[PDB]
This record gives sequence, C-alpha cells and structure tokens, in this order.
Amino acid sequence: GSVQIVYKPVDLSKVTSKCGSLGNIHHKPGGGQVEVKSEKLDFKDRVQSKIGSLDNITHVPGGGNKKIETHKLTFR
Amino acid sequence: GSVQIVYKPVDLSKVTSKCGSLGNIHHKPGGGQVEVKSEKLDFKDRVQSKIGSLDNITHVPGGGNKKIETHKLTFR
Amino acid sequence: GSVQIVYKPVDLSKVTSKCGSLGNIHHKPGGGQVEVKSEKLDFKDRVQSKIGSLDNITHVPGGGNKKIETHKLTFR
Amino acid sequence: GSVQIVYKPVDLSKVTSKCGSLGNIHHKPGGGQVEVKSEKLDFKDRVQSKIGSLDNITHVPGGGNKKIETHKLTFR
Amino acid sequence: GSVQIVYKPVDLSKVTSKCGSLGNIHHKPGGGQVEVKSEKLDFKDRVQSKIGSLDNITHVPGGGNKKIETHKLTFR
Amino acid sequence: GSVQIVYKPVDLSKVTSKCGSLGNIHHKPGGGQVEVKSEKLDFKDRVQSKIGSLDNITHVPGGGNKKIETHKLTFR
Repeated sequence: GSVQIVYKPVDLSKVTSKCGSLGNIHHKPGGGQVEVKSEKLDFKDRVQSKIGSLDNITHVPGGGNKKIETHKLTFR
Repeated sequence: GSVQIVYKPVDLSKVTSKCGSLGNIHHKPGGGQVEVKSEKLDFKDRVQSKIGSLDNITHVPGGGNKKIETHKLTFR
Repeated sequence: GSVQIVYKPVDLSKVTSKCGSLGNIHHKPGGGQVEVKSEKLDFKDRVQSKIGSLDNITHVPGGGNKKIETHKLTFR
Repeated sequence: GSVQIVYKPVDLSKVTSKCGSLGNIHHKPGGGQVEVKSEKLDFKDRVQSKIGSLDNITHVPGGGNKKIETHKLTFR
Repeated sequence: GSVQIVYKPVDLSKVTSKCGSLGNIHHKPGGGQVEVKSEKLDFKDRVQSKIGSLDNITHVPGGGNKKIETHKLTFR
Repeated sequence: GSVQIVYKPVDLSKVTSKCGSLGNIHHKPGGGQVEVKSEKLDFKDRVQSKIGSLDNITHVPGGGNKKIETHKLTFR
C-alpha cells in the first residue's frame, strides 16, 4: 500500500533584545600556572572534557536569550 | 504502492537586537604558564577536549541571542 | 509503484542588529609561556581538541546573534 | 695636657660551614595580583618599608651563619 | 699639649664554606600583575622602600655566611 | 704642640669557598604585566626605592659569603 509524508513545519517565532549603553567592562586576571601529566586516555562517543584548566571568563551579552528545540518523529 | 514525499518547511522567524554605545572594554591578563606531558590519547567520535589550558575570555556581544533547532523525521 | 518527491522549502527569516558607537576596546596580554611534550595521539572522527593553550580572546560583536537549524527527513 | 689614642683591635674570628649535596629545590608560584593607590608619603630617617607587596622567597643557604658586632667608644 | 694617634687594627679573620654538588634548582613563576597609582612621595635620609612589588626570589648559596662589624671610636 | 698620626692597619683575613658540580639550574618565568602612574617624587639622600616591580631572581653562588667591616676613628 501507498506511503505519504507531508513535512510542512512553520516557524514564525522571535528571539529579541533591547539594551542601553553596554560597557565599562574590565577583565584583568593575575596570571597563574598549570601542569598536567597525562597517559592512556580513550574518549569514544560525544565526550566533552577538560583536564588541568585554569580558565577566566567574563561573558556579558546585551541579550543572551536561548531557544533550543527538538521535534523528532520516528516511524518503523 | 506509490511513495509521495512533500517537504515544504516555512521559516519566517527572527533573531534581533538593539544596543546603545557598546564599548569601554579592557582585557589585560597577567601572563601565566603551562606545561603538559601527554601520551597515548585515543579520541574516536565527536569528542570535545582541552588539556592544560590557561585561557582568558572577554565576550561582550550587543545581542548574543541563540535559536538552535532540530526537526527530524525518520521512516523505515 | 511511482516515487514522487516535492522539495520546496521556504525561508523568509531574518537575523538582525542595531548598535551605537561600537568602540574603545583595549586588549593587552602580559606574555606567558607554554611547553608541551606529546606522543601517540589518535583522533579519528570529528574530534575537537587543544593541548597546552594559553589563549586570550576579546570578542565584542555589535550583534553576535546566531540561528542554527537542521531540517532532516530520512526514508528507507 | 697631651692626648694619646692607641686603636689596635685584633680579629682572629671565623664564620664557617660544611654542607653535602645542596639541591633538588623547586620554586613555582601561581602568579597573583596587586593594586596600590598611594598619596603623600614622607619617610625621613632610616625607614624600611613596603606597601602592597605579594612577594615569594625560597632562601636555602648551605651555611647561612651571621656574626654582627658593634664596638662603640665615645669620649666627651 | 701633644696629640698622638696609633691606628693599627689587625685582621686575620676568615669566612669560609665547603659544599657538595650544588644544583637541580628550578624557578618557574606563573606571571602575575601589578598596578600602582602614586603621588607626592618625599624620601629624605637613608630610606629603603618598595611599592606594589610581586617579586619571586630563589636564593641558594653554597655558603651564604655573613660577618658584619663596626669598630667606632669618637673623641671630642 | 705636635700632632702625630700612625695609620698602619694590617689585613691578612680571607673569604673562601669550595663547591662541587655547580649546575642544572632552570629559570623560566611566565611573563606578567605592570603599569605605574607616578607624580611628584622627591628622593633626597641615599634612598633605595622601587615602584611597580614584578621581579624574578635565581641566585645560586658556589660561595655567597660576605665580610663587611667599618673601622672608624673620629677626632675633634
């Protein structure tokens, strides 16, 4: 018998921001030090990793809004 | 029997920002040091890694908004 | 039996920004040092890696907005 | 009447050391940071001072012995 | 009346050391940072000073012994 | 009346060291940074000063012994 598929998603959505004078941002870290000894690492399927890191972040978005979507349909 | 596939996704969406005078940003890091000794690393499928980092980030987007989507249809 | 596919996607979507006087950005790192000793690395499918990094980033986009989309149809 | 001075000090003293294999010394400080705002300092006679300091010292003398002597004679 | 002065100090003293294999010394500092704003400093007689310092010292003398002597005669 | 001065000091003293295999010294700093804003400094008699320093020192003498002496006669 016949198969029919009608894939017609519609997306009218909006992600939006208003900000004023975004500014006067100072990031001044005092150095640091790291040592790593590493042996025999196996990373095998969608692993996210960090080892030894001494990281400094100043993240200041005027908006920074996130919309994350999955629409999964499976047939068998 | 017959197979018919219609594929007509319609995307009218928007990602948008207004910002004022974005500025006066200072990033002045104080050096630092790293040593890494590394052996026998096996990374095998969509791995994300860092070893021994000393990373400084200043990130100041006027918007920085994100829309991330998966629409998935699987048939068998 | 017949196979028919009608692939007619539509995209009228938009990514947009307005910013004022984008400026007065100072980035001045104080050097630093790295050493890496590395042996026997196997990276085998879409691996993202770094070893030893001492990285300084100053990212200040007037917008920095992102729209990321996948629209997947699989048939078998 | 006559004045006579006979300045004849004698110094046979000794300051001495024996040491073995002086070594295997590691000094690896993790950076740091300092800020000082300073105004109107008057230092007027044999002042010893420090302000804001973040100092690291590894002092490992094989001997490190001290002899300090004053011999003052005053006549009026 | 007569003045007579006989200045005949005698110095047979010794400062001395023996050391073995002086070595295997590592000094590896992780950067750092300093800022100083300074105004109107008056330093007027044998002042010893420091402002803002981030100093690292590794001092490993095979001897490092000190003899400090003052022999003062004052007549009036 | 007569003035007589007999200045005949004697110095047979010694400063001495013996050392083995002096070596294997590593000095490797990780950068760093300094800023100094400075106004109106008056330093007027045998002043020792430093402002803003980020100093790294590795001092490894086979001896490093010191003999410091003052032998003062004052007459009035």
